[PDB]
Amino acid sequence: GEAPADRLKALVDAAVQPVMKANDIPGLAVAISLKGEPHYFSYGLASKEDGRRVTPETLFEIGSVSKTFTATLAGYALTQDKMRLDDRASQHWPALQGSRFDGISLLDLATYTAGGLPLQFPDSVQKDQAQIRDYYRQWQPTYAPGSQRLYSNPSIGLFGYLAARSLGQPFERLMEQQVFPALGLEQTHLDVPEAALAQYAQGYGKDDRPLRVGPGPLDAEGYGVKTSAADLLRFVDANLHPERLDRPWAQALDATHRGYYKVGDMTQGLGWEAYDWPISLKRLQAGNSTPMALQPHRIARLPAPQALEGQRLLNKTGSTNGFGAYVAFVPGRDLGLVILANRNYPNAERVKIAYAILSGLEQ
Ligand SMILES: *[B]([O])([O])C1=[C][C]=[C][C]=[C]1
Ligand SMILES: [Cl-]
Repeated sequence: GEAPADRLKALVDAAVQPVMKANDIPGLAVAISLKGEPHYFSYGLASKEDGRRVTPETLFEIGSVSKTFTATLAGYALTQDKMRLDDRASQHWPALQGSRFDGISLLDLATYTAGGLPLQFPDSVQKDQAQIRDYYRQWQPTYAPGSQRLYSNPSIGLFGYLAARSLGQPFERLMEQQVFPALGLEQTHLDVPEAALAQYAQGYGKDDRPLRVGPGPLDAEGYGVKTSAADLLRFVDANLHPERLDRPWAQALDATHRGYYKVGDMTQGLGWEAYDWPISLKRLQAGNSTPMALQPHRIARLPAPQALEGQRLLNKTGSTNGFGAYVAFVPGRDLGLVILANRNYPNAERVKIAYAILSGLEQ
């Protein structure tokens, strides 16, 4: 019958439409993986000025969802024995020898516990190798490495940069030429080709100022991916079924499904952040709140890394000045969701859409 497809469209429309109106989101793409099948729902405008509609092939900036791609490259380096999580950061970049990175692990960098690396590089650090080098050489922890989580682009950015160094190649080249092809992603870019530019949505900020992300230090590692809802769902499906990939890449994905500590209801992996499932909407919002993102939190370290599988929801938010993304999946239910928008609208609202959909797929 037409009942199941009708029900799914009604569910997704009911979740998305009010949130788009309430947050003045010009365009939004949803992709859902359910029972081994993909479903796409596209809303609104990729560009208001030229009237181009969003489709499942529209490219959006995913911001910090890129950190899960970075984590996957690191997982490849780890499981190929090029680095270990307990390595000191300065073991992988001679410029860092003699700095405080002699006493900071790769795990600390990956999971934001290096001791207070800030949310963003300061504005004094441009996209320039020497400036980035000098920034890390001079940086000193505010508190002991391993003790407090402070969500940070320079932290996990350095993790990605060092993973690339451990592999002997630039980060951007490894992602383009090795990671994206291994994952079957042909509509996923760090640097959008001219031939794909017509698919790149406009981002919108205050007064509908147009915002596509400009260059910044460790942008590729931290926030550089532009992808479609369909390709990002392919990446979620790879995460749901790592065993379907060639074994080196299966292991790389599995490395991103291991939790190291808890803060509140959240268990922190490499890139992915996990919750028990079911959990209340308010708690999932709180785990993705502004205080969680902006304030230091003492961690509760696990005695052994925990498998992020089964009755859990793995997620990641991502933002740029013009865009707001959210991805979530439930390993033990073979359920995946991507929500890509061309306004940076609050995480609470992204989670509201997702929760309504995921809860309605449960019921
Ligand atoms: B991410 O979208 O959460 C992000 C964090 C810091 C700097 C850039 C991106
Ligand atoms: Cl930054």
